[PDB]
Amino acid sequence: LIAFDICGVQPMNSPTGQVFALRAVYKKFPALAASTQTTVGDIYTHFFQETGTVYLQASVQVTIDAGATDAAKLDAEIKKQMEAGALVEIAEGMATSIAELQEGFNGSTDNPWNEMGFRIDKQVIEAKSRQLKAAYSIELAQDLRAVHGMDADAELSGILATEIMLEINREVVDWINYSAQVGKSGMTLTPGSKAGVFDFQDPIDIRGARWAGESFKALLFQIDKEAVEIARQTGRGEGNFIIASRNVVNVLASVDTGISYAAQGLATGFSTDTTKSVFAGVLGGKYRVYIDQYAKQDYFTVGYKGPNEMDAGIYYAPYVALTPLRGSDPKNFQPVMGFKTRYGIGINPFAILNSLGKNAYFRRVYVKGI
Amino acid sequence: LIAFDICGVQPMNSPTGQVFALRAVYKKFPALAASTQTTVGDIYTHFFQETGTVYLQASVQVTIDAGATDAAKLDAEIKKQMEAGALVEIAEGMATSIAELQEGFNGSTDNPWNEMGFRIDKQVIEAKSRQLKAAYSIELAQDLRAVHGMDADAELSGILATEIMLEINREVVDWINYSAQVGKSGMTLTPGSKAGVFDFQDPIDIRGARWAGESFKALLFQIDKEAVEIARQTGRGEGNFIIASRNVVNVLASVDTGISYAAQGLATGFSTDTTKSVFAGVLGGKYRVYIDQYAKQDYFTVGYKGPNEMDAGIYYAPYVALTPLRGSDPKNFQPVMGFKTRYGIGINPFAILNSLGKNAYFRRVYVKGI
Amino acid sequence: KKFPALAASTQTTVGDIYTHFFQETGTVYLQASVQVTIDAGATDAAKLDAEIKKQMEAGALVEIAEGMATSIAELQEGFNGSTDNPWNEMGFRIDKQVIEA
Repeated sequence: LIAFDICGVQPMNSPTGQVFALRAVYKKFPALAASTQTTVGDIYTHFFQETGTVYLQASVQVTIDAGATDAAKLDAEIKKQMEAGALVEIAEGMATSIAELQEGFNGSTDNPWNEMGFRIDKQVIEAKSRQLKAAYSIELAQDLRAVHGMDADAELSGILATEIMLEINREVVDWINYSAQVGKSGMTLTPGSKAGVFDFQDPIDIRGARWAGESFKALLFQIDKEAVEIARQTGRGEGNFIIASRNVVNVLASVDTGISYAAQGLATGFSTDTTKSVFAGVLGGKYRVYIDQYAKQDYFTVGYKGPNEMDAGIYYAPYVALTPLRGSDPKNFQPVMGFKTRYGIGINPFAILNSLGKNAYFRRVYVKGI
Repeated sequence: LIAFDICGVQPMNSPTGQVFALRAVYKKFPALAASTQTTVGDIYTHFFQETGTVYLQASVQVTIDAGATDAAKLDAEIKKQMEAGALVEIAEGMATSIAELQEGFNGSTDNPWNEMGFRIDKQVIEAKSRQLKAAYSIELAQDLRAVHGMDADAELSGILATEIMLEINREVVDWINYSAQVGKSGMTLTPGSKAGVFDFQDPIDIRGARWAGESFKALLFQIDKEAVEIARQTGRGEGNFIIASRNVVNVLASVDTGISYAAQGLATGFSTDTTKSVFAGVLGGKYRVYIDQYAKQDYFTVGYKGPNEMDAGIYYAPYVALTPLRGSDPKNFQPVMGFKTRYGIGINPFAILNSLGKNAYFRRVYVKGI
Repeated sequence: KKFPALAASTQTTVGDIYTHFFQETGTVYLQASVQVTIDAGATDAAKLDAEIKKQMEAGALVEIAEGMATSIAELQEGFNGSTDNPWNEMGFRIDKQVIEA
């Protein structure tokens, strides 16, 4: 039990109630043109008639066809010079490099200090409750005691307590899958991809892989791609843990030999304790990985978690847990037991209106084809 | 954290300020023809109607069909002799052999007491300063202490120190990737490719590699090609390290075991320490590799670093570091923390503006297809 | 402080404050006590004034002037509470004079 290994806890000693989080704050190149005599290392921006522009670095001090007054002719000369390696391209890189040039030369004593670009802020949380009832009967309880000498209600209580703990852990996962951003999107797309869904039977998603062996590894590859996007947006780091369906976990477990575990002492001893509430292990040796036992379809979500409870992107503050209830239902006089909790949750706002599909600490991907 | 692993330092005792760098200095084989009997070990030139010319070494003293007055027939006889192993084709392996022959043969002591390929020189290093301001609210600090017993400002300081360290090493990398020459060019560019970019989905770049598995290895190969170009131009040997985006590093990490840590300690201990500040590992057992945590888009750079600080290709000479700031601003009476540094940087001359796209110690390539 | 104008057809809502400049005797700031539509056919300022006045007579609309400007200022400032840099001074200068005996 306990899903909080992957969220800030920041337990409250009162409801209502608050948590803290490490929220981050958040080029006029010469055009390449006919007759331009390039200079090695310099970058020119060329507009092709098709597909916009490119940024080209001269490796060769070459004049680009002075008679090419026809953009089409110029485009052809450029393509040839590019094929020849005379002109080469790193688009976003070059934009950065010229900015560095400009800023370096434009430096001035002034007062050019920069801020420690983190809002570092707080949110208010109500210790929202959850609860369950035993909904059991005397014929059962009477017989459990009469037949096995069983403590009857005590077991029903143990089941019920387990169930509420599992249900809250499920809720933690549901919130992650609520607030997580759509993965396999934007920066994490393969140009020929299906936008947000990983299909193990699809040559693009599996990157041409053969059999299950490589298709399974290809999923792990997409997972690393997602982990990076988390790092990029959060400014905190690569996703550190994964929540995924039984199908996905079993798939991932088939690779890297010793990443996910069965808690194999279990099978060895003939089901000594199934502990179906725990982390499988560490995926790739890098991601703490847990099974979403209630996965609705089939999926995985990659998330980040630092040692600092303010560095989770999601929080759970267990003010109250397992408070028992006792009574009966006069409609049939059947006995009543139950358990309630109070905790309060929240996320890094990044602006639950601002939570849905917006939380930079998590990327959610739909899985098909297993 | 520091990125000194790949820089010369020669720390300053005064600003402006200077460091030293190892500024570098900066054949008609007789034609094979119809009726000619070859001499074993000798080499002849032959231009085939298709393919063109190669140098052919005789293993057999064979007359090449005196009746082959038809170039097509002559090519055919030669082809047969090649199949026979009588004539074996090589291009530069032979061009050098003839140059060596000629140099030996017409050699004379003369007076070639030429200089080593060096000049050695020095640059003036301005201890450019950088300042980071915590810019935090007192209310936050009060609540962190009041709510969780947190040290607040002390912790904000830890963030601050970390951020300035990150900014400094980030800057070092930005200059590397400004002075680096664009790779996947010249000697390292296949004529049919994309000039400056390695696309993992492109059969030319991936050398026909099957799926992501082999495509990933194909990049590793391109890295060796870039490493060699560095050796060719610098004369100090091949690239020794890699600076690369999180996508590239994760890709490289998928092969050959020792490429990177998995940050397994983090996951193993339940989110203890992400340690995202040090070299990932060694690519192929050859290139010391580290993540550019601020990569703008996706790219990698291969670079050389000698044990002699003067052989780094880039210099960082810390003068002042992590000097703390304490103060406040009465207009809102907010407390102030911050840090100053002074260091100064430089690049092997290769003759800001004087380093852009010129530095042979590094080769930068844009990445697509991950 | 830029109260919404009261106008024909407007359904005023209780507690909300509207501004209305009458053809005669300047303006008022009216707080709805009753949710009500101000004669949608009153496109004639003369009619609109008559309707607003009628609603005022009805007790539907009640005026206070600076008292409401103060409340809306609080509304706005409260919602916009932040650090500009804003600290306010103790509202005193405290000074001295030289006097001969």
